[PDB]
Amino acid sequence: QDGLINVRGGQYGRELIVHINGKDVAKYKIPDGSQPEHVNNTDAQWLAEELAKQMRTNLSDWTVNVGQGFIHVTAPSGQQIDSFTTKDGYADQLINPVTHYAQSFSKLPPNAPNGYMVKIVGDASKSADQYYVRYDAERKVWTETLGWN
Amino acid sequence: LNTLGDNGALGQAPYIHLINRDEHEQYYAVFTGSGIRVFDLSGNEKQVRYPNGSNYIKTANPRNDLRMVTVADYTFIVNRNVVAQKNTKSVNLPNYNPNQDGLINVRGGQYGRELIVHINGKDVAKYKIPDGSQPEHVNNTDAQWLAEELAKQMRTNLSDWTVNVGQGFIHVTAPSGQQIDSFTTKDGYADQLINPVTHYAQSFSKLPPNAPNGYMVKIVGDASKSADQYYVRYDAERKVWTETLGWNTEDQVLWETMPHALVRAADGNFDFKWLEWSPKSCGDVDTNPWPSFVGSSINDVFFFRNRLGFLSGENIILSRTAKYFNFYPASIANLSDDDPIDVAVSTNRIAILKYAVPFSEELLIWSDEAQFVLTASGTLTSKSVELNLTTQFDVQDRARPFGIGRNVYFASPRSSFTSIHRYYAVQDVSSVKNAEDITSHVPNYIPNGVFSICGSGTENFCSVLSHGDPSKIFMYKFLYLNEELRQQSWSHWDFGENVQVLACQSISSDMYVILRNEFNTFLARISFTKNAIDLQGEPYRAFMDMKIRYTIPSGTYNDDTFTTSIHIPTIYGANFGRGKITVLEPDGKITVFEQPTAGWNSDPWLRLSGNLEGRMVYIGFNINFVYEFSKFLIKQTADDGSTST
Amino acid sequence: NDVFFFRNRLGFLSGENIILSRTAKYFNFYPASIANLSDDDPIDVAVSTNRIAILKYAVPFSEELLIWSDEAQFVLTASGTLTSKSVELNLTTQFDVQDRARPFGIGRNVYFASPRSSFTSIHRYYAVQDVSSVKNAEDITSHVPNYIP
Repeated sequence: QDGLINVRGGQYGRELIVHINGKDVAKYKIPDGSQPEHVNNTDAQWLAEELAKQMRTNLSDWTVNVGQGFIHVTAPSGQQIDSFTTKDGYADQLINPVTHYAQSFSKLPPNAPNGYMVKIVGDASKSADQYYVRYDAERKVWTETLGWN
Repeated sequence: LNTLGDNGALGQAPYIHLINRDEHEQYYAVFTGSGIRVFDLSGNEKQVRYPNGSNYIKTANPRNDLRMVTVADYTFIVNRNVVAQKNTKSVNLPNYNPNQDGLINVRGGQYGRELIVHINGKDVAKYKIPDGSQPEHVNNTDAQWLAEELAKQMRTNLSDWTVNVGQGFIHVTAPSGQQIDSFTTKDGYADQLINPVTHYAQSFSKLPPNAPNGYMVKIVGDASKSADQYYVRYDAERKVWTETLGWNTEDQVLWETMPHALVRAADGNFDFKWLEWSPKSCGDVDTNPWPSFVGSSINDVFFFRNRLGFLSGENIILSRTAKYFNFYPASIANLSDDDPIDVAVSTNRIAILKYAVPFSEELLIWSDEAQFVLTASGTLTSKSVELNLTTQFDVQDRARPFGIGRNVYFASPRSSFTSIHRYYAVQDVSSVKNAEDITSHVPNYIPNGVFSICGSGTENFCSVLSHGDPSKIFMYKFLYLNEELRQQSWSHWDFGENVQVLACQSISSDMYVILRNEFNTFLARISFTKNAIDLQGEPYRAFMDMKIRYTIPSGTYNDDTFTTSIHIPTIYGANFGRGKITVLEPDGKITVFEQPTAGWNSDPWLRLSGNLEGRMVYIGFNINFVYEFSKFLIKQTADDGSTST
Repeated sequence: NDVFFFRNRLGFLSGENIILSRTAKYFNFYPASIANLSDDDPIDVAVSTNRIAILKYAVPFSEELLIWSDEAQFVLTASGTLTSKSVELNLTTQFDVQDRARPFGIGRNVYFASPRSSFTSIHRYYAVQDVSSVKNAEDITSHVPNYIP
């Protein structure tokens, strides 16, 4: 139903693309860097806002919220996210898609909406049992919690 | 109690097991060699359904080939003749070529670096990144632009191949006929820009960040931890790597070749089904081998340390902890104490394991010629499990050893007569067990063919059923005072010459017996009651066999002959062959009927003088009590209890 | 069927299972964490025999905890510290026990009833001298079998 889009920053000449449900809902080409003002367009928050407004126009009834270094995109009650990919051209350092599943605790998004629930799968390095973590916005920590449903 | 059917109702040599869950869940499951007939202890046939067929229970010798283990949750049925087989049809990725597919990670680019990909001896794509002089040269260093630029060159060079651009990677797929033989990429930046990704990775940290949905990678290992090679699969919609079963790997066994279960349904009837055995979920045939029972026959089913256990050949096959139907590890990457245990009994002689006997805070695995104690040093794991030969006593495999109190009774057949032994723990020694022949003074008493050993703890007896003399129930009466056998009484019970005893089990001093004469099969109960009559209104507890309470119906009395003739099959629902018949009236009048020369079946009538219509009577067969004294000779004892004549 | 205490845990007897709570937390029958395994985690294991064994009573006897069924007696131990892995249920004896009357311990002995068809036998459960770990039950009503209805 819900997903996150971390925005760690930008690099010159990199095309920021987010792909949802078979469509490229938002595409932004970062300026080449010739002009001095091009360093203003590499700011993560500016990129997050720029990608969000394109997503809002493409996804009419969806809910798109810009957080601290991330984009919170929520499908309406009827719909859901079926395909969720982001392309940045910088080996996922600029933007990466965040689902409700993470490989490990270190792979959790640095910032998330309050109460965001992530299932930790495991790195297949220790005898592992999958568990759940919830983000505390006012505490800025991830705490193990009961699973959903 | 009831008549179960005709003489052949339960087959020639049925295997009969008592299911005793609660006060209202008492049943016999009779395995006749062609099906299961279930009777409650009142004698009412329940229905046994076969959703998955009855081929598992079809055998010539149910006693030799079928074993029944009942616990609170399940009733397992194992056929000792059926060989467990693996499901060769169920293959994960049935025809998988690791060299068929490949990936090309594109993490970015750097100025002045020549991107080269080399496939099958040819440079299928070559791109020189611009030197960086022009401002737009930073557009040519984008990974997706680089991924697309190489892909179109790959498509032109590799005409029939499939080249797809993913998120930071290039997915190149060979056609069905072809495959990737040489797969190298050159970027000139220490593999930071592009690196080739095959279906093998050194470790988990070396997995590609993004892959197509379901991409399968085998993890070899960093040679830093004791490592077992495992497989991972990428979930595109979840963006995680999960351990999975290897490619070209068979995961399931044929459930029809595996032990079955008998389950009571809601309607009070029973269903004979297979069990849903969990398949292999990780590894391959090498890392996750088939259990030892595969290709062999399971001889026994048991439970130890919250695991399900099998006895197959010389091996003990324990399931995963708390998961009875799973005989495979949860993970191959990591070793868990919960992993299933598959070890063979380790002796210098042939030892096929037939029974698992829980005895004296230990689990004992019994073979024909040897007994083993299944122990573990510390917690029971695959490494910790130990099978130590404790004793070497011959044990008959038809009759499961029977435990009463501190003792386990088993049969050891000889050439002509069966020796019954008591398995016990020696008092002084910490870990020495012993078997004592309790039939040493009667070695030629119980004929060979012992198929049932039973008894009652409350009544302090052990009963042996042998097919050498089917008419007899051999009774071992014992008493224990201060760790001493104060009573050792061997005798037998007889119910008729043509009568055969198929099963007899005790439930708190009530002994429910299945008997079979030459016409019918019966259910009957022996109760060790002190001063209680058996049937309502009886003048006294009459000592008769096949004792029944009968109200004489109308029309039986014939005034032309002045006799009330009752019809024995009307009374019992069954015919009889021989034996004196006694009719007991409530006032105490007894009329005895001798056998007709042809038998009771030829003339199944009891002619009682006068009109007895509407009167309740008590019919039974006279019990022939025999006791022969030993010769009245002078008996002396020594300082000890040893006797002399 | 029964409530008992063992190694600072609350215990239940249900069917053929022993359900021990979390250590020092009697009303918690769930692990504190799924990400990590703790020795304090609750223990839920079944008695492992080839015969039906419904557990009715938990009898503390002779430096051990005895789990009593209608037809068998089990010694609840652990190899080392009592954890989920180390817990063992070992059949020590097979004596018929009435489930209406809880076994009564006096001194070194435990007394219990075993009903017969018409009169009840009372037995004394005790430890044998020579053997390290063999327990026994002796009928103290052997000379009066038809005395207690």
